[PDB]
Amino acid sequence: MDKKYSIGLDIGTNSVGWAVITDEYKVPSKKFKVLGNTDRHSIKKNLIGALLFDSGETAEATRLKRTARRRYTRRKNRICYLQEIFSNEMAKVDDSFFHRLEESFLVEEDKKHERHPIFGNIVDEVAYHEKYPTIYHLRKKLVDSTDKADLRLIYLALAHMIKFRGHFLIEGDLNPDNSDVDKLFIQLVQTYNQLFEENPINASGVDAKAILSARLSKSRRLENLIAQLPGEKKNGLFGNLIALSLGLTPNFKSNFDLAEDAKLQLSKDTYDDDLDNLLAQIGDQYADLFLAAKNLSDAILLSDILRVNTEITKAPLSASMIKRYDEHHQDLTLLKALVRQQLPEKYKEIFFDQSKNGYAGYIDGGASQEEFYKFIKPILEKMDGTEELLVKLNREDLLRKQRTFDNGSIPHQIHLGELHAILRRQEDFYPFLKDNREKIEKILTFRIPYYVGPLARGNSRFAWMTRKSEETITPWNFEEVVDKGASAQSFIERMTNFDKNLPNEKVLPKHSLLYEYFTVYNELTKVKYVTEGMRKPAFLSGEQKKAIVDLLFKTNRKVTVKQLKEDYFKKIECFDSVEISGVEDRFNASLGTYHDLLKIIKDKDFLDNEENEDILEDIVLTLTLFEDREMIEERLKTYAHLFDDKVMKQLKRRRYTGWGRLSRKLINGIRDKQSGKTILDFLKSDGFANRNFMQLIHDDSLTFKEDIQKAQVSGQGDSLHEHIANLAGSPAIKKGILQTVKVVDELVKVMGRHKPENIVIEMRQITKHVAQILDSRMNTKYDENDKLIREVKVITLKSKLVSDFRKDFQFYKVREINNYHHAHDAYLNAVVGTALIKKYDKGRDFATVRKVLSMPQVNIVKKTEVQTGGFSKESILPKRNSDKLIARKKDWDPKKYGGFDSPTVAYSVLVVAKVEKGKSKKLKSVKELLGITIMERSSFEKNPIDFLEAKGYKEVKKDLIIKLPKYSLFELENGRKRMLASAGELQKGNELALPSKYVNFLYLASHYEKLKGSPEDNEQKQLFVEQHKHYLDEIIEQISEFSKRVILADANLDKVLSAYNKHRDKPIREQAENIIHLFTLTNLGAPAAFKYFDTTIDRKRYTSTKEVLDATLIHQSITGLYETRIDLSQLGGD
DNA sequence: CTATGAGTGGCCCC
DNA sequence: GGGGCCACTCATAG
RNA sequence: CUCUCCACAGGUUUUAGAGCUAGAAAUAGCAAGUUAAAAUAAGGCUAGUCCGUUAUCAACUUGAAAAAGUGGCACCGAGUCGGUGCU
Repeated sequence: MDKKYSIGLDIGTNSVGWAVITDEYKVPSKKFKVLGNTDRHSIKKNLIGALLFDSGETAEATRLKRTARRRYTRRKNRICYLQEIFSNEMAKVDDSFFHRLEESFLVEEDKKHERHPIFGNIVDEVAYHEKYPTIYHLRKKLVDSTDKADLRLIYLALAHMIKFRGHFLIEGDLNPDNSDVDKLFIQLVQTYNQLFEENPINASGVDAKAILSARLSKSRRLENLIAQLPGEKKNGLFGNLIALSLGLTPNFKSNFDLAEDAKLQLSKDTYDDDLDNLLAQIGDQYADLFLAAKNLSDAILLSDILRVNTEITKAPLSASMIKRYDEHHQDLTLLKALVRQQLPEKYKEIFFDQSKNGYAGYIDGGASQEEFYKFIKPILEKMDGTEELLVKLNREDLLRKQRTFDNGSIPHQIHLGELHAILRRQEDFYPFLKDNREKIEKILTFRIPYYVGPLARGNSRFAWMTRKSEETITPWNFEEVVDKGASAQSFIERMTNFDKNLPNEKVLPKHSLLYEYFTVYNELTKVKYVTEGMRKPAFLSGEQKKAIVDLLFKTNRKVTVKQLKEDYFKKIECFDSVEISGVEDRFNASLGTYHDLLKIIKDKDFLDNEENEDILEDIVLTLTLFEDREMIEERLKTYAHLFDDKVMKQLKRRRYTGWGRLSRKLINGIRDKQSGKTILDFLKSDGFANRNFMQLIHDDSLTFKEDIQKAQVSGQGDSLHEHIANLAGSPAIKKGILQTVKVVDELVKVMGRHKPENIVIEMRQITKHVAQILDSRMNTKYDENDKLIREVKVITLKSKLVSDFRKDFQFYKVREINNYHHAHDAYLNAVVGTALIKKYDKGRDFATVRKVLSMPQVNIVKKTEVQTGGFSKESILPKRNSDKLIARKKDWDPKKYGGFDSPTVAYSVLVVAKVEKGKSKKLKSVKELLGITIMERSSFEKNPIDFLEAKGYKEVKKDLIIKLPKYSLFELENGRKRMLASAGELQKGNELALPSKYVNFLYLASHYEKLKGSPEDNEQKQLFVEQHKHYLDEIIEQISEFSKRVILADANLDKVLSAYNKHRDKPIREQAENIIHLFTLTNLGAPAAFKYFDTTIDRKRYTSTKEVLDATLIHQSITGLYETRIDLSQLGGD
């Protein structure tokens, strides 16, 4: 008989539960054949289990690393270009100079030339370092001196500028006009006034440059600037913005009434993510305010760095850094004198001990500036004459280096100016500098446009550039080889996000005019008004909505309910008293783009004319797509006949960011067949119905739902490769879905290839997508009428049903005991789903469920994965006399140069061969696990025998090489199991099966004061907990027995037992909350540390893999029902 | 008598 | 989080 | 929610920046310290101002791979599954 059955599933991010049940909710048990060379021919297993795997990773880290690699390659290429230019003239001076520069890294033994790179003789090196203690002294010398200079020094300065050319955020020629502190402060005030028109700040008469750039501490400058603004507080939003500009860490919680703390700091690398999180909670209308704050911060940092402005010169940065060097020298001398005079004992700890956070650790060690200031602050306060030193420490200017993290704000125009000054002064003596000045300036300033991408000949999957010819792309002929227009067109066709509602179309910009109209009309659709004499609230009519928009939304950036009441209902419709529902204080929608374009173009008729909609949409799209001003001008050049020069100039400067959620074809592209109206047309006026956006797409009376269903293409989703990205979700859930489909395939295989009646899936639109994926792969029958035959029905259930089922019928869930709960959730999902389907014998069902939940044999499978990723840790360690350091190059011996350490093992291979041991070089047969690291994987797979022979293994048996990826399972005596974490470490592999009564007791005792139910039920549960306190002893006894049997952690187990007796009088709730922590000792996976009351139990690591070389290797399928057991003790025998 | 492997504790991770 | 590595002490064993 | 591009500032590593005096040496005292070069996943051939950390992967047979194929059923029970019966 064909047993009708269903497959229940519980898809997660790290686990994929699965279970097979019959019509009676019983999980069948079948006897499975076991292959391999062991005596166990057959094993009986229950058809229930769970699959565990590592979480999926997103491509963010790989993308960052790839971008970094490209940056490094292109910087190397710039230096190569400069050396190519200088190559001809350098040979006449010192031909080996470029070789000596390249070989500076090597030790004296590996150097082919003289060890001094610049001049090659020690006298000239000493003279150079005495005359130019830093590179900035040389830079100032070249900028200022008219005398003929040495060509090597010119190359050094030019290469130092080109290699560290600074940021590109400031756009266009010039710089001092954009760098005004006053200008950006005025812009910030204007932005704040625009966002907070009700509370304008009068910034007139405020000398922002004098206050913000003065030599005071950050808090003092903040307070001084606030004091000049009447009515303002240092705790206000503007005060917090100024503090953020000055480099402090203000809290925005009070200014936005947020639940959690909102602290931002521009110096932190995570500023972008925190700002995105803050904007997602406060709204994206404040992005311009934070951009203005960042710009003001950059201006402040530049004014702090380029202190020297009075003296007439053309290299301000060089003079500023020389000034910092002089200040550091003076303060160091003063500090040495004072410390020697007053604290002779601490002189060594400050100036000699590199392990401390003193000056010695600040310079020769790894101490940063913050740690150095922390270490030096208390010492100065204990000494006399340190007033000025304390002031500088409060200013963060004491003993300050030149190459610090502050230099991230210096524009590339300053470096370009210094480069131009050098090239102008020194070209009189060296003709090739004069002939190549433009080339060097281009090499410094040329930046590959972000819309051209990698410059590949097709052999890169990331490239979209189109080539006019086949010449090599250099900074000087980029424009002649690359077609910038075609590249931009390809970049638009590739980048733009596809709409989710209509997959083929492209979403509109978030600031698009049509999008703003759509939002305004959607919000106005559900507005109700109540006037005197009206029995029920009424919706706004189409003419009413149009009048409201024209009178308020086209005149005010933000419109509130009170404004509507006093401006439209009263002034226009003569309603003295009106009540409005659906909007509390203000409308979220706003015609911000409309107001900006009215400010720029200054033609309201042009904006309100529907004939001009396409032009405005294209202008907004062009502004949102691109950032380079050349493209912005080029694309807008088609509209030059419609606007004057000033309007076009103002349009060129306006920029937009972000994309919306809906496409133009969805809103105003598709039309209802019966009426011809779009979604926007119905939003403007729908008569008495007044349907909103969601209603329009779901109303069966309109063709919108049919068109959405037709345009959207039901695809394979996951389980078809290169088509998974078509689905929408995190990569981890995609991995879970793929594993789920594989599990379903193997389960159908096991049960005699009869497809299940039902497939209950549990994890919303992603669940539905999974549903049609499994439906498509399940049903393969087409009738003559083309209707699908529903042999398999996929049902999706909410987790709340299962939660109520657990809490109501005492099938309590405790996560910490073991990983059995995944399979149990899957089984309960299946039971509930089948019950509801049968709707559309309580005692027997309850007994069956309780019996199934108490089964100790559950097929937990840990998915074996061949590790990939970084070769080793990214820290470069100092040289050591150790053989575990990895060379960074082929010819860089780690004993001399240091290098990477801690490589990651891809997989281990069992090696049966003979190795020479001892000084006698005697051949001895050995059998061990050898770890094949990720770096060596390709070489191993290319020729395993040669790779093993290179490691000293001789007489290698090729047939006995066994591939053992991570989490390979070995079975040892008394059922003890260990999973291979790496070639030199193991993991726990056994699962504790507590009886259900202990699980219920622990669940009730842990939530003793947190039960959610009727008071009588809570009293009953408390009484039950108090009655069965002796279960604590039984739980401890079972933990001890299981540990002694399979864990073998005698020391830690004794510690736990001793601590248990110590706190036996503790409250029962605390005892349960602490015992639940004890199961970290027995949980599957890597050992972990845990706290039992006040006692911390350190983790027990299994650092020996010799014990598994004589155990039973188990190859488990994805479900674990099919397995092949290999007894390694029979391999390698004599 | 000294060279070799075996476990335990602690530090470390752009 | 969890695997790698080093220093110290212990067992081994020619 | 996901994917992609262009740049910046650091940081680490080795070398260069002549250490002096008293002392046979161990060592003690003193002087100095702020910068630069090179590398930043080993490398690869398709030789590009390209690619190299995402995704996928139990065992056996066919293959280069994609990919395909390989493992009887019913009942009574449960400490990681056991027993009984038919084929």
